Amino acid sequence: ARTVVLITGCSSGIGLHLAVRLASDPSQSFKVYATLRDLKTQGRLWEAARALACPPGSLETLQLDVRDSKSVAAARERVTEGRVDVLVCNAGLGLLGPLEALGEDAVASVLDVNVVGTVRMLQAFLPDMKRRGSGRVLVTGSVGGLMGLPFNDVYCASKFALEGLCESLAVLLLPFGVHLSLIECGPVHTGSPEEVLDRTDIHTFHRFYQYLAHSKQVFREAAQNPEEVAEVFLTALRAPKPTLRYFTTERFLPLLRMRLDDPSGSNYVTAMHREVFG
Amino acid sequence: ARTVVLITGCSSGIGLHLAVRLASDPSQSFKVYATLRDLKTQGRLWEAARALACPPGSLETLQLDVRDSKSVAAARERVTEGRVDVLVCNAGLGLLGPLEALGEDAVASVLDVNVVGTVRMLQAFLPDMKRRGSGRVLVTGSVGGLMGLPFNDVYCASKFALEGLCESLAVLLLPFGVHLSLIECGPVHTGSPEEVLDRTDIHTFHRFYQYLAHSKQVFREAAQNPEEVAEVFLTALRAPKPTLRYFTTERFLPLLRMRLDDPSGSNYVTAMHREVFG
Ligand SMILES: C[C@]12CC[C@@H]3c4ccc(O)cc4CC[C@H]3[C@@H]1CCC2=O
Repeated sequence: ARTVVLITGCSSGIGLHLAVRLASDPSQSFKVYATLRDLKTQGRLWEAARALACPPGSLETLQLDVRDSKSVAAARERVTEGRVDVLVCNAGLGLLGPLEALGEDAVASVLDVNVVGTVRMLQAFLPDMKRRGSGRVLVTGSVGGLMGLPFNDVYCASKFALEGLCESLAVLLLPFGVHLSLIECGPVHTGSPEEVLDRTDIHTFHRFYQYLAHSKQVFREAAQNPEEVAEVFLTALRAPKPTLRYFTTERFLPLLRMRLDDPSGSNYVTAMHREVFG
Repeated sequence: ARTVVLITGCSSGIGLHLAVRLASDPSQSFKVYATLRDLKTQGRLWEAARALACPPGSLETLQLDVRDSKSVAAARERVTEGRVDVLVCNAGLGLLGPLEALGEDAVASVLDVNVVGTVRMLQAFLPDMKRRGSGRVLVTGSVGGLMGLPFNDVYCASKFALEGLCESLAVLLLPFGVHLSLIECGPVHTGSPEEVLDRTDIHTFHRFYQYLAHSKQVFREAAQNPEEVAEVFLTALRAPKPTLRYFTTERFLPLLRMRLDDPSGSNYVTAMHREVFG
């Protein structure tokens, strides 16, 4: 009997590639429920399933919208085996811009998806793992959940919020046989300017499109294959005593060293200001 | 007038005490706007103010509910000086419990008050500080924002979120002349047991009560007074170049240094499990 996997946010990126990576695994150990907010976006996932030739029955799609605890319950029930061995909380939104230019609705949505969404999935699925005494939870983490990034203020808030949610749980889950791990990802290959101008000062406006210039270049240098990222999830699954945190790259570990060296936080602020601007 | 300070969450606790501390300064250096979710609760604040003979016009109250961006904008407009020199984001909620046992709404309230509420203040008050080239922001933080605490998953999520919000902002804010600081509080003085078993499991139920007993005894030994913490906001207030973070206590700097040491997190997790579950 196979390892049942359920994964959120499989329409693209990490979730897509991780789902087909598990379904197509030559061992045929994995039964994957790939869940999508909107089933109409499932096309690239089935293209990829065939290109890696996932066996029939190895991959199924469910609608699961992490904003809606009813969508969550209903997908849980569509799990024919009636347990989950591996849960991957991958679903996530980004949000980029000067804080004062972000809509209130966009800010709340990011917290609701990235943070509350993950709470909803843990509330539906964690008890059964606890009762049974086994299960793996993997949560897609970010470099921005480790260190703040200018103009990603709310994104980082949500990603730090996961660090805090997951670390708290993990302390409780240490002796339960349920293993929670975060997978810390750097960049990965998967308002319009007058609204931005109206809602902010001239100097922030300049610094923002400066930041976008710098950001795009880092992304060209720095963005990983998502197959390579997916494989780290695999590494974590295979681990018999998995750590709370895995990292998909070492590129950002120097900065993380320095930031945690200095517990009043001002070293990090200068270095990152410098790295990003000039 | 003076140094204009606006403080949220001033009906009791840190906010009430910082408000009167500042209003009763013998230099009369400070004009304090103490804001309350509900002005009808302003009884205790004014009692304290008179107890310290705060001069007239040293202290004023406004209604400000950090869940309503319109409440926020109305209170901004009421600042007759048309500037704020020190903004104190202090409004905060706790949530204690096994995750699966907390209501969805309670969870979303905490994030909306603690995180989104603070975003709304930053959105409303930072623009004028940037354009003016000056300003301080002080934010009530927590050791629970720097290390995960069991059964406080959502509280911690909310406090880690503030870490990421403020750090991201600070990197941008360095050339603008606007300083952001978190005041890292430790603990601070101010369903039925079958419902818990019912919504949770047997291992969890045991851990929870073990936790309750354990943490009572940290509150007896460790809990600082609101006045002591208020005093650390003053240091930060005054500092010629304030750091990103200030600590109110030494006590948890060991448990914290085990976290920063092992980025994998396995050291911190085992430590805190032992420290808590004994
Ligand atoms: C978990 C804890 C008890 C509860 C404390 C607590 C409680 C409330 C709060 O707002 C912050 C904190 C921070 C420290 C926490 C302690 C660390 C060691 C311990 O046993």
